[PDB]
Amino acid sequence: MEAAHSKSTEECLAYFGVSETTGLTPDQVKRHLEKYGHNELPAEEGKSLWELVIEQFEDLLVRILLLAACISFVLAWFEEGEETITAFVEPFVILLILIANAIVGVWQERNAENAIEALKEYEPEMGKVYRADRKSVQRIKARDIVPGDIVEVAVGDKVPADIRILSIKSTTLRVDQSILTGESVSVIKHTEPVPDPRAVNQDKKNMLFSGTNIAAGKALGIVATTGVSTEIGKIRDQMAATEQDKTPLQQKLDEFGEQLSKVISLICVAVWLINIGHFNDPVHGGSWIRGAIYYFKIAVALAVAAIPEGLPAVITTCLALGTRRMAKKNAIVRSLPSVETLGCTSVICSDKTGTLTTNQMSVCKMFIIDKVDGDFCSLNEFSITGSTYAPEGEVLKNDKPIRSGQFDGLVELATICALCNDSSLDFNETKGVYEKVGEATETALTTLVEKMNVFNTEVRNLSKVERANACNSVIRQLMKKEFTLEFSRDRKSMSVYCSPAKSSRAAVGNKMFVKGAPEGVIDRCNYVRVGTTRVPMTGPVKEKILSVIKEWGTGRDTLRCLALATRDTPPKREEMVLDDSSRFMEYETDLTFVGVVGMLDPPRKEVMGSIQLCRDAGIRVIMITGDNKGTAIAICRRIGIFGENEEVADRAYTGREFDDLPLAEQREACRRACCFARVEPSHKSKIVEYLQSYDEITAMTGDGVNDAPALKKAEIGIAMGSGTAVAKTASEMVLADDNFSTIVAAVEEGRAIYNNMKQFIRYLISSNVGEVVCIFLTAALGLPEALIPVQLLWVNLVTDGLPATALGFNPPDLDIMDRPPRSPKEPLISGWLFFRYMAIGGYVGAATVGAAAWWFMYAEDGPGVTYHQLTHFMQCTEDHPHFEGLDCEIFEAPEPMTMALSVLVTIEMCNALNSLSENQSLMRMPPWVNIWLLGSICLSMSLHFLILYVDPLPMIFKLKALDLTQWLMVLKISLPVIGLDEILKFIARNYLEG
Ligand SMILES: Nc1ncnc2c1ncn2[C@@H]1O[C@H](COP(=O)(O)OP(=O)(O)CP(=O)(O)O)[C@@H](O)[C@H]1O
Ligand code: ALF
Ligand SMILES: [K+]
Ligand SMILES: [Mg+2]
Repeated sequence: MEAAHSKSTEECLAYFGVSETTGLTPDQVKRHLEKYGHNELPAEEGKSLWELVIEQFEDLLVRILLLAACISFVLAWFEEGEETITAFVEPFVILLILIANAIVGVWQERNAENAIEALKEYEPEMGKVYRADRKSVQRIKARDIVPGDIVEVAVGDKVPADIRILSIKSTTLRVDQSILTGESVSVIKHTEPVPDPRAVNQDKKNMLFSGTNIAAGKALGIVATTGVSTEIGKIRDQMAATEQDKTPLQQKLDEFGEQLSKVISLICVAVWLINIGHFNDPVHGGSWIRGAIYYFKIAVALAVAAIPEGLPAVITTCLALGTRRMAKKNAIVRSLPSVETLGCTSVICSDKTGTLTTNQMSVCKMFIIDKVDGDFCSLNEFSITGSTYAPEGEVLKNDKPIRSGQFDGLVELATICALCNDSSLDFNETKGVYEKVGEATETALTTLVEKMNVFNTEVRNLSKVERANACNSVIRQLMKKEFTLEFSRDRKSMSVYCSPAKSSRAAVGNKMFVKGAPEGVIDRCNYVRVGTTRVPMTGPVKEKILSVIKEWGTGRDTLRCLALATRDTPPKREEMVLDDSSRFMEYETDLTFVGVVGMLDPPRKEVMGSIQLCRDAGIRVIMITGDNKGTAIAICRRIGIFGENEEVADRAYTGREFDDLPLAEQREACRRACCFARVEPSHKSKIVEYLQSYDEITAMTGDGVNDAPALKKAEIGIAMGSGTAVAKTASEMVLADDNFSTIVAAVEEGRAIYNNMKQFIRYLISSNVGEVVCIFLTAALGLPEALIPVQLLWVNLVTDGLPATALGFNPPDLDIMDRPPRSPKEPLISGWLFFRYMAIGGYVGAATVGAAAWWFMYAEDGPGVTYHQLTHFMQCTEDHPHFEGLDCEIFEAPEPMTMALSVLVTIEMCNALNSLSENQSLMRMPPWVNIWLLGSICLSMSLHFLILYVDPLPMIFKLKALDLTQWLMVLKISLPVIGLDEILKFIARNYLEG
């Protein structure tokens, strides 16, 4: 219940009315557990059902094609022709193709693993409370802890609830909140009020947050809030999102099924108009059932003529093709559609630490004293290469490589670094990589001493395992670490009391080695080491030292600095009280200053250039980090988001600063700003939202649990493979190899996928609004149905279905990444591109009804009926308007239908060559490009021939077309299609808008 880190220990103990040393009474626990319920996040239950599919039955590629499957199932129950056997295939292929596409929707969805469940792994099973019914501490179910009870935590513990700290039993309590701030560096807590009620977690140094863990120490607190009323609870709350995914491609293809569905219902009324003559002319009586059999035969034929049944499968294979192409860049795509959505992205938001940077604390600079006399102090300054905990990198003085052992200054530097140091480097043989044991900041020094190798030890021949701590080990064989004076908040340093290992001499080289806050340590330094020599700490020396420290702590190199000193004459081991850290500062006095070191969690090698390339492709990168504004900015300058001398005011905010802007100014601030620093998880998704509120496609890239809300908001969330599992779970792509330059590759991939999707979509629709043309002359002129649905499906699904996907193999438009992101308010079909495929679709429609009308009217071979009133075909019994009796029933012939269809296949093979481009003509551009499009055309017509000259088929379709007959003309009807789209192609490529 409590709403403050801003209250005092007392006011909080007060709020819930509880003794710090006795805890809660069973009475109170009863109440609280009643008022507040249990301490746990609910498990993303929002909505679900085996039923799922029950809702993927909305669009046209359902309802429209669902009638046509029942409307076509009733009609195929009254098929009292002589083909009662080949009857109800239509009902069953409409629904087998409907059950097919639908079941891919679900084996792709029954894959999701929830972030919320990934997130609840940060929930400790047990918690330790002090309650009233016992003197002893009580391990209880962490879910059975209520706001108010006294809680105890220690090293390794996961924090159970959100807790005000009451008492720190240790000399320092170090927490890891990378869960919330995305930095694993240990924050050092305290007890004092944090009075700002608008303080962010980074500020709330007296709180323990549920889900964080104790790096080190022991502490007593009072639970302040539990369950979903916690900071992690807020992360959980923005995970649950009933808001269904509306991908940028998918939506344009959902109101196209909406506008074509209105063309459907409304061209079934456009038939009621030319037909319906039977209320005025057909003498009131002519097989009355023939009306619902005709109106419904060509109703469920306009259904299937219009819809591209093949398209789902084609598309869902253009994606899978790219998904597997991305897989080979170690970009693991999780949601198929998202491979595209990356190309149209205009903004990329990015977590800093572990994403744009390696997240390996690196000492990149260090100095020692060089020369001192009078008013003059020169330093030796170095630089150290390496952005990783691996002992790979070299120490440079003036950009040229040196040996650190050539410098007595560095020998001591290194020593202090090895000994004043609780960390340790470990080579994980499984992951195949060096990892830290300990604080990142201390582990940085470990690695520095390895890299440095001041005793010039032979290390080349060493196993990686053994190379880990090699140089460190040398130094600690030299000096026995006697005991260690732990860091305290008072003195901002720590140190180590050390004895020599070798000397029987009666001369005690006994020594304390100190590191810490540079100001603090330099004050307690009376001397300054100059190699092997010791000289007094004058004021002009202290000034030179303190000056560079000011410089390295602030520039475009904004480093974490640390001073290193030794106490040459330490106290006597038995004069020192190691129980009371308040004493330790005084033992750490009379020091000889040794040198200084600067640290960075450095950028990944390839992040800078990826950023540069993103810029060229017209994409803007934004950093949104829970780390500090100075660090954030200096990384930005290094990866090129800012200029090395750019003045950044107004282009970088902290979470706090952002919050103080009026809501309007905030939304504008996301348009111009690039670092958002010291943010909370919810800042990241607020920002992604403002961005998207300008109808911009935004990606979020990161790796932390604090990244999750924004990984979700963003159109595309992209996780790093070394990141958290929840971040992986929340995103659609994981860069397995942490290669940040693969994101650029993924956008180029997205852009090419789109280009091709639209080129193969034009191809596929032209033969839909081109079969409907044919069903509307096969009906408006009372002609005999030139095509039946079973042929339509097969064609739309397969003959077209193949070269459709060979137009996914279409050569990637080069310079694809020299232009900007397409607009989302971009139309696919244009006022004139519609005029194109409507011009063509129109042609062929006639050309196939005009091959049903050349196996009669000019029927060179079989049953010809020249200029014959094919207004009727029921007329057969009464051969009076037309003589020719005993000829009856040639209208149901297989051959007139074989011609229409083979003309359709042949024209949808030349259309697949005009759709080998857009404006690019086959005149200038060789048709013989895609060896794959050729392969698909052969396979296409090689299957049409398996659909002619084979067993069981041709029976579901129609009788074989003979050479010298139904092919010469199937080919003579086809050719012109090229010329029609080659003149329409001139229209664009000689006098078009451009
Ligand atoms: N084990 C250790 N030995 C020596 N110095 C240490 C240390 N752990 C931390 N430091 C030093 O701690 C000094 C201050 O740490 P502290 O956590 O107390 O908070 P703070 O004063 O840095 C403010 P803030 O958290 O907002 O930046 C740092 O500059 C760091 O150099
Ligand atoms: F790694 Al972060 F904000 F969590 F940069
Ligand atoms: K997402
Ligand atoms: Mg991170």
